[PDB]
Parts: sequence; structure tokens; C-alpha cells
Amino acid sequence: EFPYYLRSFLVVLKTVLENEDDMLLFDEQEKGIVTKFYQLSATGQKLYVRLFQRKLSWIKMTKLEYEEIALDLTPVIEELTNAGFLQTESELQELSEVLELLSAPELKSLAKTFHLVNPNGQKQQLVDAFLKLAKQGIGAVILKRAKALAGQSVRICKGPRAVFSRILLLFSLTDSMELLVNLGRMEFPSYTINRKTHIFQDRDDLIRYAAATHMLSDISSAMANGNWEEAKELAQCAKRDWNRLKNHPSLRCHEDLPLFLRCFTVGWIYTRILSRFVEILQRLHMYEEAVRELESLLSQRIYCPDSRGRWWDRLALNLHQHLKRLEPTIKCITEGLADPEVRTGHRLSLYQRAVRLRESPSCKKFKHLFQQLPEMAVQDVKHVTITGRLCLCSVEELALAHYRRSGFDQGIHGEGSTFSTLYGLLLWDIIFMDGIPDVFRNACQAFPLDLCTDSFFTSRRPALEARLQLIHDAPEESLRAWVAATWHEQEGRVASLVSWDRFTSLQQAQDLVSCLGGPVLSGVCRHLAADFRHCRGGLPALVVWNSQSRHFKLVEVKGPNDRLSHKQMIWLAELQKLGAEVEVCHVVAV
Amino acid sequence: EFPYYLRSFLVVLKTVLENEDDMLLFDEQEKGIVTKFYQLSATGQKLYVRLFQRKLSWIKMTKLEYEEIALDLTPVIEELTNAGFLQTESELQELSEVLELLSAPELKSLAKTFHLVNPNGQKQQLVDAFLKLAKQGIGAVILKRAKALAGQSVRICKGPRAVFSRILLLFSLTDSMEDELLVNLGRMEFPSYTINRKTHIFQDRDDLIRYAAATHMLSDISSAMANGNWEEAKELAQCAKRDWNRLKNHPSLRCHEDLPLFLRCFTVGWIYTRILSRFVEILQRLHMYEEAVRELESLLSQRIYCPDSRGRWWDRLALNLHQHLKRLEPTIKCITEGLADPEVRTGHRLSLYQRAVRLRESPSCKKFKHLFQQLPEMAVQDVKHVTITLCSVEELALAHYRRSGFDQGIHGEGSTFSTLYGLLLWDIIFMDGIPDVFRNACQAFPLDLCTDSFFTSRRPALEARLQLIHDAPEESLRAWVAATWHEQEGRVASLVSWDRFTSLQQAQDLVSCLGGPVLSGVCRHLAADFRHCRGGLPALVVWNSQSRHFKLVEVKGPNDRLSHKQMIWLAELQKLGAEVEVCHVVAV
DNA sequence: TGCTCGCCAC
DNA sequence: CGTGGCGAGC
DNA sequence: GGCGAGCGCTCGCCACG
Repeated sequence: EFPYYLRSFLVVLKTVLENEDDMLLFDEQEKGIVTKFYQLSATGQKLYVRLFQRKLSWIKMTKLEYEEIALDLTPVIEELTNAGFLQTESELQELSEVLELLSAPELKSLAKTFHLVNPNGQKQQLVDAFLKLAKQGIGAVILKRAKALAGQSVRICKGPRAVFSRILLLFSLTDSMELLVNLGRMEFPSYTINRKTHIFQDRDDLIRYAAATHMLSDISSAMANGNWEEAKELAQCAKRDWNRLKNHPSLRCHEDLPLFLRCFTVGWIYTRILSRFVEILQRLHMYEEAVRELESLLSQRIYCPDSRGRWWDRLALNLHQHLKRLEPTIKCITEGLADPEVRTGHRLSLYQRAVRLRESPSCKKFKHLFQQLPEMAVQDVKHVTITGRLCLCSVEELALAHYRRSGFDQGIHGEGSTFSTLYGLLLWDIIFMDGIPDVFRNACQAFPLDLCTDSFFTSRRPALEARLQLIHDAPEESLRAWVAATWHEQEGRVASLVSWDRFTSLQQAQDLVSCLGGPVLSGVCRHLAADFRHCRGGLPALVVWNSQSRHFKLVEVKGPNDRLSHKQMIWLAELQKLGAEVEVCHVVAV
Repeated sequence: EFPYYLRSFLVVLKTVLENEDDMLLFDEQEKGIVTKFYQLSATGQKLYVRLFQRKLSWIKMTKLEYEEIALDLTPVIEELTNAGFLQTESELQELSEVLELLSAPELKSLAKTFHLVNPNGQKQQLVDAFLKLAKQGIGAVILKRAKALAGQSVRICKGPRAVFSRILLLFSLTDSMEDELLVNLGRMEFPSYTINRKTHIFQDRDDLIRYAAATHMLSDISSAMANGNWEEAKELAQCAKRDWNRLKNHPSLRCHEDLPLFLRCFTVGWIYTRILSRFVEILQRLHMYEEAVRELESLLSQRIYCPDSRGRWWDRLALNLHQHLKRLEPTIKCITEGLADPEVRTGHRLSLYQRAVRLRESPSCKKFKHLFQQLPEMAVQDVKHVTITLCSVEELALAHYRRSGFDQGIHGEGSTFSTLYGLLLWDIIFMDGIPDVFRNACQAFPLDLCTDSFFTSRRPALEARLQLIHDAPEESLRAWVAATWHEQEGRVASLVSWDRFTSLQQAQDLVSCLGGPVLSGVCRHLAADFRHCRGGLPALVVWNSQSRHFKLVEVKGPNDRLSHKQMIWLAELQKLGAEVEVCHVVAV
């Protein structure tokens, strides 16, 4: 009677409409459109939302079926059309739009009808042949005959759609760079909402934000399908639209935001776009151009500081191998090493490349450029080998089976989620504490907005310092009981850090915290609090333990062609320093 | 002083009364009613007809205004009541009947009176609330209070009304299903022919009555559908469906099967078949494609009624399976049986074939290849399309061709050619000696017009006239047209639009441009297959009156697409050497 | 084919 | 001020 | 041709920056 998708859509509208500063990002005609939506019948509201969730494009009216709403949708379509929310095929005026709507057999059929050569050609080829054929006019005729085949067709009008689209964005900004159906059914974590800052300066700021989003979505799509040439041109235009925008007043206010909010601005999105542009240029072998763009990204310090390590490291790689330019390479590593935002994984990666360069014929002469190098070296781990199966049932599953043979009856393979879940269970009320401005912006967040930022720790330092000492010296019964508290009071609530299914039971989690002990846990929680983005990624694939003796090993698992990455090497050593027993398990090919 | 509606009503009575066998389809009291009507006063006759043309429903006497009948209608009402033609509110005893008679203020007023919750509700909601409330009776009280509001009121008595109703039907059978007696009657001059009865259409008085009630039901259902009342339309059809199978092998049907096709359309079974055919459209509007298909298979499983419709049926059946149902092999079977069926005329045939080609040529259907082997190679040629950028979509096209040098032009659709056909072949279309096509003096067309036997019954005269037209020089064409025009202008023929041409001269100029071969071709198609020919003809005919260049144009705006029939006829005209075009108007 | 719009005697 | 929710007429 | 109704959308009022 009152279905989930509508309920969830109604919640979102209510929230955004409630907030006056958000409403300042719409002009009067746009506000009027939301009003008009509210004026629609309930059957009208249902159809619009079912169409708004669909791909923005025409759909066949005989494929519309929502029996619970109306047996025959025609008069509802009519209402939505009269109100300016939907169009019918009367407004189908682009040949490409209609050619996009037709299936393959149909397109083929139409092709034979017009005596189109090579009709067996793939859809893009057919569409292009028709369109070219129209450039002999004839286009109008191909159009009408296609529409006859399509039958009655409807599309959401793009004006109103983009309004709701930007409202969506405003409601959940952290999903933009990451609609979700389950919303009616998911239980969210507890916290008190506390909003303090305007994120978007104005209507136009939102619109530029939205267009950046769609571009990023376009480019991503192209890359996924191996269309790197198309991906490049779209990126180059996007690149042009960004420089053509840098000048705008709203950016000045974005630059004033702390990092964990700054990620929800137009500029941050284009920076992400530029970062993918780097990968695209390389796939296309344009290593020269990739390098200037990298130097450009690295020359500014407002956006994506978290990414700098990835950038420096790729820049060096392109110089060292792609460009073979040895002295700027050394320069790069030294600046990179000097960059305080680079976390230890990429740092180790950069250094490792310096050593490599300082020790081959190529670089004997530049000896005086290598003096600044710190002697940051990383400890040795214990290494075993096992045989594989296949060409593979999951490497990790094979490892797990072997350690169960070696007397480790318990074992988990959540990667970073293992520890991050324990972190979550031990520090829940601090992660979600009140008094920290702007970290909670709606009641449907899975995490504080500053979580993956340096200011997470600095903003909760007193509480964090007191909790980490309390864990470090906590008795085993304390550890188990703290975990149980959070587990019992929060189980099911959706927290991005926590995997409610990672452990088979509270008891398993209690047994694990007992084996790890307070000192280790404290060490791990400190690193995650202090530097979450970097820390989360280098954690061992596996934890296995003997439930009687509480002997445990934290295992990184490596098949053929699999080798420790820099981050993983930095973390295995750190764990080893906390006295935890660590191992690298290699599966060998069968 | 003697108005059209009465004149026309008098003609209808005259015609039916004239035929003694038709009069046998009423009993004595019913005949007596018609006598009493003729007994009724001239002011009386006027009021009765004005009320007979209204819905069968109560009317307030204080809402009656007909100064042309009487300044005070009270005694006229009284005459009609005493004679048993109207009933007054003394016989108003049904709650629903009275609740249907009240307007909005009144229903609201009554609502306050009985302490109804929401007297501000809409009328139908109030009517329904009162009627439910009456299901507790208290009906009598709601009735009297409603009548107090209505005032003095009358309704046409249903017995006598149904007699006149069947008389009307007998006069003009092709008005009965028309929805899916006419006014001029005193003033229209009808074509010449000889009156010719040879078959009884109705086996008995009862068969006629069942026929008439089927007609009214079909008319009811059709009305509902037209208003988008598809749910009510469905129920009505379901009942009608029940009444037909409830009757099926009844004695009267045997005699209906004996009738030639052009009378068979005036029998109960044919009407229910039409009803079931609307049933198909209803089920599809309701998306009930499963149920639609059994009904189609059922209508196609009998071959006594509506062979004209078989093409529509086959084609819809194929589409429903091919789309939505997606059941590929029976679809192919269906199309092939359809294509095999000699009743299917060329428009739907083309439509069926088109669908076969589509199915025969996609990966989904490679395997069924052995089911396509019988396929005849009936193909229809591709025509040329031009485009230009409301006002008059037809009017815009007309203006454009005037700019392109075609100073004359007619937005005539099929009536343009059908009118020319009429003017060139009138005396043969209406020639004497052909049994059963002319049954009374008030027909607008021969009864066999829409039937196979139209052509076969006039074949020798047609063959000789079509050859004569094929070789006719301009001057012959102009002269023949003028002859018929001058001797028949004004006569009501359904084929002929006396206003389609601006003048005789325009029609003569057009026949001069078309020439004999084209005209011959057109007349042959219309004679051979009139129903199908009439519908597919181009929206426009435009011509240059000096050079006699003409173009036949079909016009398509946004959301406007060539139908199968139109594609078949553009090709045919092109084959006769006429220049044809499809003109698309694109949005500005 | 736009279109806001639904019938009832003339 | 400027804005837009927002409740009575054609 | 007559309208009997339905009925969804402007114009002012207030609040809220």
C-alpha cells in the first residue's frame, strides 16, 4: 500500500526541504517544480519515482507494468506529461535517441527494410550507418519508421530529473564519489545529527558539482569497457570545463573547508577525475603527457592529499621506466620523501626505487644527489610454502585449510575488515561521539564524515587517548566485555567499519580479542585512528588461531605472481614490532 | 412548424409500417401503440420524439422547455400519460432511478436531510452512499424525499419505447453498430433503384428482439470504452459473452447461417461476434494478453460471421504472442494460417507477412525454418518520403503544396476517391436487378457494398465500365462526371461527399489530371475490395490546374505513422504511375 | 496529434 | 527584502 | 447547442532568511 521506494523518496524530500540553506541552492522555478511534484496524485508520484530510478532515456510504454499502481498507465503518463514531468514520443526528435531504444533483431529488421548494407553489423555500426545514411531529408523517414517499430514511448524530462538528482546528491554526498534500495530495511548506527556548515555556495555550485559527477561517471563507464580513446577525449573536455571553472567564487569557500568535507565539493571531484586521467594516459602509452598532468596535480595542495603517495610513486615509475629520465626521477623521490602526507606504504615504495636508481651504471655520476636519503629499512618476516590447486579455489581458503591442519582451528579472512571490525567494536562510542561539529549530517550515515581524515584523531584526541590506554592495559575479561557491550547493544546497525558477519558469533570475537591481547589491539587502533586510509589497506589477509592455547599467527597469503606490496610490508613489520606473530604464506602452482 | 426531427421520425414509421412481414415482428398491443402515437396530438408527437431521443431516464417536468411544442406542456404530458406513453412520478418506485434524476445541489440537500456524512461529496459518491444506506426498508423514505425535490417527473414507458426502438432498427440497420433516422430525411433525395426483398432476416419476433438487445448492449459497451470506463466495459462484455453461449445452438441460428453475408450482418450471432471482437481490445487495454488470446482463438474457430474481420484477428493474435507472450512457434503457425486464410484482405495480409519476415530472420527463430516453407512471395513496393518543418497539419501541408505549384488541393482522405468512384460509377453501383441489395427507399448504399458479392453481382457491368474508363479521353471523364453530378446532386450516398469538391468544375479538372488509366485502377480496387480500398487512400490530393501535374500525399506529423493499408495503397497508386509522396511534418 | 474535456438532447 | 510555503477561485 | 458539473491551478499571506 505504501511501498518502500516511495517511503524512502519521501524521507529524502522532507529532510532537504526542511533545511533553508539547502533551499538557497535552488532558484524559484526550480523550487516550483518540487511544489508541482508534491501536487501530483499518489499514482503520479509512484510512476515518476519508478521512472526516475531508471536510466535517463526513453522506455517502451508496453513494457511499463506496475499493477499495484494502475492496470493501465496511460492516464497517469498523461497527468505527468501535462504537468511537464514526462514526455511521450512526440518529443522524440533525435534519431540516436530512438535508435538507442530498439533491440538488436528490431534494428536488424529496420536495416533490411531500408536496404542497409552489411545489416548483420553490430548495433553501434547499424546506428552509425543509419545516421550517416540520413546525411545523404531521409533522416525524418528513418525516424518515423523506427518509432513505428518502437511503439509508444516515454521519458522523464531532464530538467525536473536533474533537480531531484541534485537533491539526492545534497542528501548523501559520500555516495557521490563512492539510490540504495535497502534503505527501507537497513538499521543505521546511532548518533545525534549535528550540521553546522554550508557545503554548496549556490544553485550554480550544485549544478557544476552535478555535471562533474556525471562526467566522472561517463569516463569511468568508458574505461570499464576498454574504450580508452573515447575515455580520453571525454576526460580532456572535462579537464577543459574544470580550468574554465577554477575562477568561480564558490571554489574559494570550498578551499576553506576541512579535508573531510572538502571531498564533497566540485573541485575535489574534478581532481579525482584528473587522477583517473593519469591512468588513462598511461594505458594509451602517452607517458610524456601523463607526467606533466601528475606534476600539475602535485603542484597544488587543496585536493586529495590522501592521493599524493599514489601520485609521487606513479610519477617516479613513469620517469624511471617510461621516460628513462634519471635526474628528475631522483628529484621526484626526494620531494616525495619530503611530503608529510605520504604514508609509509608509498614512502617505502618511493625509497625502494631510490636505492634501485642509486645502484646502476645509469646513475653513478649523480651520486651527490642521493645524500639526503634516510636509512629507512624494514624488518624480515617468516615465510612458508604450500602447493596450489587449479589454475584456483581462493588462495586464502587454501591457506585457511592448511592452518586448520596445523592446529589453528579458528581462522578469519576479512583483510582489513577483520581489524577494522574489532576497532569498531572497541571504540564505537568514540567513533560516534557527540560534540564534534559537522561529522554527522543525516541519520543515514554509516560513518563520521571525518573518519578517513587526519582530523578524525585530532578532533577526538582526549577521548581516544583515554580509550587506547584503557585497552592497552585492559584485562582479558575487560576486553571480552567491552566487545560484548557494543555487540549486544548495536548488532545489525550499519557501520562501514564493522562487518557484522565477519565473526561467526560474539564468542569468536571475544576469543580473538583474548588471543590478540590489549597491547596489540591498542597498537592497531592507534594506527587506524591516526592514519585510517593508509592503515586499513596494508593489513594481513588472514588471522588464524588455536582456541585452546590462544597461539595465533597473522598471515599474508600470496599465490604465484603475488608479492608483498609496500603497504603490506610496512604493516607486517609494525605488527611484528608489537610482538604479534606474523607470517607470509605462499601457495605454489600445481 | 413541422420540424425536421418529426419529419424524419414520420419517414421511419412510414417505411417500416409499409412492410407487412416486418410488421409481423410486433404483437397487437405493440402495433396499437404506434396507432396511438399517430392518434397523439401534433404538440403530442413533438414532445414524444424530443423525449424519445433522450436517454431512457426520468426527467423533471419543470425542467422541460419546448416552446415550439406548447407554451404549457402539462396537458401534453397528461395526454401522453393517459395514452400509456409516459409514466409520471406515481410509478417512480426505484431508489436508484430517483437518485439518478437529481442534480448536485439537490443531492446535497437530500444528504443534509438524512444526516449523511459528507453532504459535500461528489454526486456519484452521494448517490452511492444513499443507495447503500437504503440497503438497511428505509428506501421508501429516501424515495419520497427525492421525489419532493425532483417535483413532477416523467419517464418514457419502456414497453412502447422498445417497440419504436425495434422499428427504428428495422428502418436503418447500419445505424445500429455505427457508434463503433437521420435528420435531413424530409429533405434528402435518395438514389434510384428497385425495392427488392428476397430473404427473411429474422426467424421470429423473439429473434428480432434478441438481435436488438444485442445491438444495444454493443452500443453500451462501446460507449463505456470510449470514456475510458474499461472496467465497466469488461463486465458488460462478460455478461454479453454469457448471453451468447447461453444461446448458441438455438434453432434460430440455423436460419441465420443460411442468409447471404450482406444480410447475415443483421443477425444475433454476428453482433455477439462483434462484441467478442471488442472484448479482445478491452482485454489488451487491461494488459490481459493471456485471456485475449483464447478469445481470439475462439472467434477464429467459427467461420460463419464477420469473415471481413479475420485479418484483424490473425494479426492481433500474432502480435500478442510475438510480443509480451513471446511464444515463437505457435506465432509462426498463426501467421501462416492467417496468410493461408482467403478471407484476409490485403492490408492485414501485408501486416501479417511483415511480421513473418521479422520472425523468420532473428537468431531466436532459426530452428523453425521448416514452418516457413509454404510462404508465398507477396511483397509490396517501398514508397518515397519527404519532410518539412499545430495550425493545420493538413492545412500546413496544403499551404506548402500551393507554394510548390499545386494551386488546387483536397484534404479528402478516402472520401475524395470514393466520391470520384461514386460520380463515375453511380448508375452501376445502384443498378436494378440485384436481389436483396435494395430493401427500402431510404438507403444510402447497396446492402452488399461491404461484401465479396458486390463485385461478383455486378461483374459484367463493372468489367465493361472499367475498360471504358481506362481508355477514356479527358473529355469523356469530365462529361460523365458532370452528367452524374447534375442528375444526382444532393442525393444521399454514403460514398459521395457533395461538398468534397468546391464545384463540378474542380471535379472535372481533377479527373482530367488523373486520366483514365489511374481512375480505372482506383475504381477497380474500390469495386473489388471497397472496404479495404476506401481506408488506405492518401490524406491529400494536390494539383496544378494548368499543367495537370498532381501528387497524392500522405501526411504524418509527430507520433503519426503509416498504417499497413496506407503503405499498400501508396504502392498501388505508384504502380498506376501516379506520383505519390509521404510528407512528414517535424516540430517547430 | 495536440490536448484542459465530459456528456445529452438537438 | 526577498523568498517561498500555501490556501480559495475557474 | 447547452451545460452541468468537476477540479486542477493563480493570487494573496506570512515567515524566514
